[PDB]
Amino acid sequence: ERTLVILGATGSIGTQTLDVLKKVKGIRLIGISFHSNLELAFKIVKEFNVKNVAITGDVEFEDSSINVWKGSHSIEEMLEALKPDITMVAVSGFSGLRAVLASLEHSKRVCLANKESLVCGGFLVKKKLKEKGTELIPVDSEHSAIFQVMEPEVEKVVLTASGGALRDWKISKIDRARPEDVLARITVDSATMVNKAFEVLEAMELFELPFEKIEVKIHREGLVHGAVVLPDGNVKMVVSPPDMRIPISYALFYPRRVALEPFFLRTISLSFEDPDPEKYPAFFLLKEIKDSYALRTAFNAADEVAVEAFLKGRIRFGGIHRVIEKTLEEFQGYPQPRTLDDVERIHFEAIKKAERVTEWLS
Amino acid sequence: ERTLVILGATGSIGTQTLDVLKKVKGIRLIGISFHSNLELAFKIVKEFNVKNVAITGDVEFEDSSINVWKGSHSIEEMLEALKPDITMVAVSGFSGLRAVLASLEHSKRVCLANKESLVCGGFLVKKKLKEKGTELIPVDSEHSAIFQVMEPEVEKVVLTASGGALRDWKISKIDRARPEDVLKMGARITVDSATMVNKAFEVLEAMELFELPFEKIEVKIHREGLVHGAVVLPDGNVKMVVSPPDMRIPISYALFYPRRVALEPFFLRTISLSFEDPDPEKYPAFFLLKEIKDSYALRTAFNAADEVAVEAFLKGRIRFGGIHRVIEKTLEEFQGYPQPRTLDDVERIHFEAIKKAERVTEWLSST
Ligand SMILES: NC(=O)C1=CN([C@@H]2O[C@H](COP(=O)(O)OP(=O)(O)OC[C@H]3O[C@@H](n4cnc5c(N)ncnc54)[C@H](OP(=O)(O)O)[C@@H]3O)[C@@H](O)[C@H]2O)C=CC1
Ligand SMILES: NC(=O)C1=CN([C@@H]2O[C@H](COP(=O)(O)OP(=O)(O)OC[C@H]3O[C@@H](n4cnc5c(N)ncnc54)[C@H](OP(=O)(O)O)[C@@H]3O)[C@@H](O)[C@H]2O)C=CC1
Ligand SMILES: [Mg+2]
Ligand SMILES: [Mg+2]
Repeated sequence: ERTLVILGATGSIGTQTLDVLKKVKGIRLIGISFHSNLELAFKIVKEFNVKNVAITGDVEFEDSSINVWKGSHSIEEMLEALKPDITMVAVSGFSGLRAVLASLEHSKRVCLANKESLVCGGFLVKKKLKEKGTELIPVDSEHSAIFQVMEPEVEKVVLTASGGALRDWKISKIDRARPEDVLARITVDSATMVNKAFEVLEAMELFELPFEKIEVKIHREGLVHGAVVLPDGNVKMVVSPPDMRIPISYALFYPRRVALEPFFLRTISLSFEDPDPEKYPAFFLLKEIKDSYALRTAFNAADEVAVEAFLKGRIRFGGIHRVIEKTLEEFQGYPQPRTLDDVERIHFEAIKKAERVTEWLS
Repeated sequence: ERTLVILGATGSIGTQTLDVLKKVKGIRLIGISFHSNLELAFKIVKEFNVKNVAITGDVEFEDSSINVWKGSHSIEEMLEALKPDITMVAVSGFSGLRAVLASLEHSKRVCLANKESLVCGGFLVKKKLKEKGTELIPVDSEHSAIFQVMEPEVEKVVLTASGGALRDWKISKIDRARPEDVLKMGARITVDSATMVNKAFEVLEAMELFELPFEKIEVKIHREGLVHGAVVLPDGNVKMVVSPPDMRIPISYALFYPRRVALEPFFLRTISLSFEDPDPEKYPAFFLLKEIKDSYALRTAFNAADEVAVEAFLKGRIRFGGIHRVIEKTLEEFQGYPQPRTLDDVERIHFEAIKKAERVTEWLSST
């Protein structure tokens, strides 16, 4: 009954969304976008009988049987043509900002699983949300949890974090870590807690929260996905298994609850500790960058470069936060971006500077 | 500004409500009821400058400075005169059923802190509710918690229980326990927590308040007493409400809803949360729920038998294990009773059950 477009269908969230569609009825998939993974894309288009494809990268997809949009405006033009009830925005990276803006324009509901859009261009997304009235539901497990318990008056919003792959390591050994010791961008971002820094900025945008009302706790066990501390002593917490199909399903079928597998209650350990500034320096850059979309966009651009460089073996793990920090210095005093073009300009300039810094660090 | 009547103002919930009104602005207390505690009633009247009082016991209240109602209809009379924005119904015992019904007739919101009204006459309350459209918000901390996270497609509604004073006791030792074992909240509530009859009442109240089938309710013993309620969703999500064990929290919530009052925020630390199924051998009276849930006759007799048995325990007439036996045997005498249809039908069952439970209690007391 409800029509769906999945942007970034070939990624993790994209394929987990497909899995949900196999498990629950009522949504018809009518289009996808994907970047370069044609082998998986072909498999999707075959299994789901998808007649509309937007290609965002540099590959071919002939098929006279299906409509194929191609180029820098493929997502936007596909969406205009299809006017889906629901768009799952699961594109990775900075291209997520235009993907989200276009989905808000042409869709009745947007399921948001791209972080860059809010980190770099949250003001643009909020402006478009207000103009269009489109429903927006976060897919991120922590924002999904908060969405389910949020109210207008809160003391604090608590986001939880694993602490990443090196949460147990000594401060002294972390600097030297290799991909082998860490392992995927998301995986590296969890280890530096840059992913958690993105989530704080996203929560500020989604829930109109001041920076001061957000708390991050390392939560070893992975059960509590968010909590809301209220003025009266009450705390509303959300617990679930750590499976992204849960918040995917919630954003897709809201206000209905999909029957998956209930989390029946048993005795549990719930630990909450403050992140160590000496272990997670890039995370603690939040206070420096929060008020500036120029700084936030530069923060994201430098992290993209540094993670890629870390993965390629050009720098050690300790080099990530240093690339970010050094790149941010070069954007101090930048005026607040006002348009999409301003944001895209900062982004590309930040990528250039971060690469220069990465070269120095080796 | 909102006007408030507190029915049962001299009791535990009553005084905790008064404490909230001292800490928080926006609600004016214009009327109280009390049963017999004149000392406390007069000092409430003096400290809150209350001009309106209903007496429900056979007591004298000398005052020309203020309006005083007396006799069997004093609550209904005062409420009809005052028409408060909010009535807190904190009367103890069976007379809460009449009180809640009169409160729904003359208030815009009822804050419900009386269990007998829903246990015994929930069908009567639900009918009056849809007639008037009055708001009813539960004050009980478990129901308050569930109220905060409830949604139509819950898989399970989870109520938590301390397990009460004898929770760590061997089953053989439980039968012979004495008041001193249970009492070292209030006396009745403490016993009911020990037998888990208080939880049986809360399950029945949850079914009424939230329109849940009995099969959708689970009760877990929760040693830490941090989680006050949870809902399990069909998708894997579970929404839990945590707070300090302070009744002022849910009292404030019900009075001020949709506003949250600033009290003391609970900040998160490392916690263990335990959830265990109650042992039917340890809490026999709690597991009578499946037998009584569909009958307001059996639920009224359940409540009445409990009232008699708890008092008899506290008076030293029977040991702790005699409480569930008084309840079980009294219920046996009401097997097959027809479903009550009116307030009057309910009150008749209550009276019969009290008298029948008294006889059983004698029997068990004589051994
Ligand atoms: N993974 C998770 O558990 C979570 C992810 N998110 C957010 O979701 C977003 C995507 O996550 P994830 O699914 O893991 O990422 P993946 O890399 O696993 O997949 C993302 C998709 O985006 C496509 N893509 C890549 N580059 C571009 C581009 N330049 N333009 C348009 N599309 C492109 C990829 O295509 P292809 O494979 O063909 O090259 C793929 O289809 C991120 O912002 C992430 O932070 C949020 C919460 C949880
Ligand atoms: N206490 C708690 O923590 C909780 C209590 N509840 C429920 O709230 C209700 C009352 O609670 P609680 O305040 O603790 O009880 P209390 O015994 O502390 O107070 C009961 C109040 O009702 C009055 N009263 C006594 N008998 C009668 C009667 N026959 N007719 C009219 N009024 C009478 C009493 O007046 P007086 O003092 O003059 O005799 C007193 O003001 C009960 O249903 C209880 O289960 C629910 C959740 C939590
Ligand atoms: Mg997350
Ligand atoms: Mg309770």
